[PDB]
Amino acid sequence: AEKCSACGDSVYAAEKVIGAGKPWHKNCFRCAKCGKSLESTTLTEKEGEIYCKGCYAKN
Ligand SMILES: [Zn+2]
Ligand SMILES: [Zn+2]
Repeated sequence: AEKCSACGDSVYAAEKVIGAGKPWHKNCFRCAKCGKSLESTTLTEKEGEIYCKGCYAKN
């Protein structure tokens, strides 16, 4: 449950940002549209990867 599928390492508890279930490290949170740093309020994440909210702001 508590695992970052990006680096393959497991997550801590009070660090990793959760994208509704699927937990990823703060550093491992990289967009799938543009591919930059991301750590939002709402945060965008689809069932096709994890994105930056900035991508949808532009789009
Ligand atoms: Zn990670
Ligand atoms: Zn992006």
